[PDB]
Amino acid sequence: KAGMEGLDKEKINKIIMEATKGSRFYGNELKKEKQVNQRIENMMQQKAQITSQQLRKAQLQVDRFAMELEQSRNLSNTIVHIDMDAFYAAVEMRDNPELKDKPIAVGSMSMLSTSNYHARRFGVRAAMPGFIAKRLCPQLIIVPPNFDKYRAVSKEVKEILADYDPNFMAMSLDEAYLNITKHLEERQNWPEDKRRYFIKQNSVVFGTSAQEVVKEIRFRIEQKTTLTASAGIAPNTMLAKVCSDKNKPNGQYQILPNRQAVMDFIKDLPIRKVSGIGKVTEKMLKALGIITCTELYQQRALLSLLFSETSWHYFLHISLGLGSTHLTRDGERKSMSVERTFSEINKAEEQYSLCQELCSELAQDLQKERLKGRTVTIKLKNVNFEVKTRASTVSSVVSTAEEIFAIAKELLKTEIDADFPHPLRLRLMGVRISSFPNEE
DNA sequence: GGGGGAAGGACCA
DNA sequence: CCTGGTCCTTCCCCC
Ligand SMILES: Nc1ncnc2c1ncn2[C@H]1C[C@H](O)[C@@H](COP(=O)(O)OP(=O)(O)OP(=O)(O)O)O1
Ligand SMILES: [Mg+2]
Repeated sequence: KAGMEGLDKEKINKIIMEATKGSRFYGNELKKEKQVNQRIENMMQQKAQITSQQLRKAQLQVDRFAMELEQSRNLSNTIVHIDMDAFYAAVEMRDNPELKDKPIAVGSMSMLSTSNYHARRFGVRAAMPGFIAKRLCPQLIIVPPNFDKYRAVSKEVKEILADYDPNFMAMSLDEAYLNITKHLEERQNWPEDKRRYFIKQNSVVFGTSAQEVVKEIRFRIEQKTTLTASAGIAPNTMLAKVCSDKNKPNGQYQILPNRQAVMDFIKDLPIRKVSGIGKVTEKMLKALGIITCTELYQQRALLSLLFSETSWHYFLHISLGLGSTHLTRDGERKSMSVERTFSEINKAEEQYSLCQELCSELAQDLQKERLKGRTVTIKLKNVNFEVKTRASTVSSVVSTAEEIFAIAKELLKTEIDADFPHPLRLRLMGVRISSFPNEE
């Protein structure tokens, strides 16, 4: 929940319910929850078994760990995270003035991808189904999305970000972390004319602090596109995205560099607000009485010893308010994917056709990167939202519609047999290549 | 006990 | 009446 707080959780939750109480959807959730509740046992059972001297041991390992992490804590880097405001919604607003002063969302009667801050006041939020959305906000306008138009604006803004961290990394069409560390240096000595801007004595000049560059950045981005950004300044990434959001929309927040500011901040930060901690992790941790970063730190004894090697590691890094100061080389596609939702299809002949066209879709997108891949998964969601998923891998490499349909076909084939003499009643079918070629 | 491969999930925009 | 990606953790089965 990030955008508009101060909401009538009462009326809004009743309404969200009515349109769910008996919905096929609700069912799968309602019993996906049983799985969450019973996983908690596994953990609480594995706690009861934990002994005193065990924890005593578990400690020193961890404490040590905390130590050098703390000795290696880096604060010379100034990391910024730019996050756009109601991004798709904000573009659409811009492009079609008729929508200026109206609650909108970008999406579909089945699901909203985002919504303007206006609509947000009614309770409409991203990941919400439109049909529910319009029960909270009768006058909500649902624009269909047009990604080629959003890519348009992402590119546009990046032409700015270039000028500051020409090696920034961008998380999405709407987010990028930057590192002004370098820029701020040169920027100490710019004259004011290197920093004066015209505002569409009507003209302004930005000073020389990090707080002042992110001011300037957000300015230029607003002046170019009419869209606003919130931005979060800190000395690593984790802290940055959390800051970006502490003054949305149109605003910015700085944790200055030193152990305290970070601690000052970290102390009562509800664990949920960190990237990568979600509905579930929260419910688990919260089940151990962990709610705030601090509570997380001081539970570290138990967590290292109850969770996976990589998880408690992560947990701990947050405990101390540690992230990453180096922005990484572009990356590499690990997969490509295409899936689609539809009214029930329980006639096999159709299921196969749908697949063919999905594979056809995929292969084309694939061609556009001139990439070839040697594994393949179908996804297939029952009309109860229960979801199976089947993989396969060739030895050579696959690349086009037909050839990669030859695998999809047989992957499905078995799953029809498997449930035969029943048809697969379906809502969602999907298909994705994986694998890759590198140098050699 | 590794590691490559399939089945599932968590969490992210 | 609920919409492309990554990166894990469990089994598996090869060695
Ligand atoms: N669940 C989703 N499905 C499809 N598209 C999404 C989804 N969530 C987010 N997006 C797209 C639309 C969002 O505008 C965009 C950026 O995400 P995010 O920054 O979380 O929201 P936002 O920029 O629209 O609002 P905010 O002002 O809170 O940032 O990514
Ligand atoms: Mg989070």
